[PDB]
Amino acid sequence: GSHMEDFVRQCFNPMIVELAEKAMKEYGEDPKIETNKFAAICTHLEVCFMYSDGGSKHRFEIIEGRDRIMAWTVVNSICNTTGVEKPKFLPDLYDYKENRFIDIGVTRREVHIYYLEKANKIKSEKTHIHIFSFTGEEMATKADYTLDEESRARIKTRLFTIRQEMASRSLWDSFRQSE
Ligand SMILES: O=C(NCCOc1ccccc1)c1nc([C@@H]2CCCN2C(=O)CCc2ccccc2Cl)[nH]c(=O)c1O
Ligand SMILES: [Mn+2]
Ligand SMILES: [Mn+2]
Repeated sequence: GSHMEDFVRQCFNPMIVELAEKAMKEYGEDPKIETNKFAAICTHLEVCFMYSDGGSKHRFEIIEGRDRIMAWTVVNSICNTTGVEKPKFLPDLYDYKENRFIDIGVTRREVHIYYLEKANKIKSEKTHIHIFSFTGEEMATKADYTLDEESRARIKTRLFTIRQEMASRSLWDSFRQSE
């Protein structure tokens, strides 16, 4: 019964918490034990949702937060109708405006490092990458940040708020060192 599990539950909204614990279940991890990862997935989820709200009405298709079969199902439907490369790994969103998949990263480390690590792993030329940090830095593929500045700023604000809430509860160091 960790302080972190209770913090997560009153910091993120119940829909986010539900989706996160389900995602961990499907991959056989326990939110009760792997608490830092629990917080990370909720954070990643909330960022993806704020991101998808950033655009026009139906600009983004949300792939993160689905179960794996349905997520892949939507990917092939997008691919088989837009003639776009089928990625090796599940992206987080699809941008109908820019006709590309997006994987969103959230890191406690330096954004350059995390970006470099992600590009190698995804091993998809076409997948756009957009990294946010808890300190307010962002790095996006080809310097193309997709959204306007204000949508990205509220994401960065929320991320820094989470960091303060954690640190005020002494969970930040453990969370920072866990990545
Ligand atoms: O979609 C992603 N992974 C597919 C699902 O993998 C799970 C694996 C275990 C449980 C539940 C799910 C994804 N993974 C990652 C990173 C590096 C690769 C593995 N990883 C993580 O396990 C970190 C925690 C995480 C899990 C899921 C979603 C977001 C995060 Cl942060 N970073 C993304 O930005 C991203 O989108
Ligand atoms: Mn994802
Ligand atoms: Mn992601």
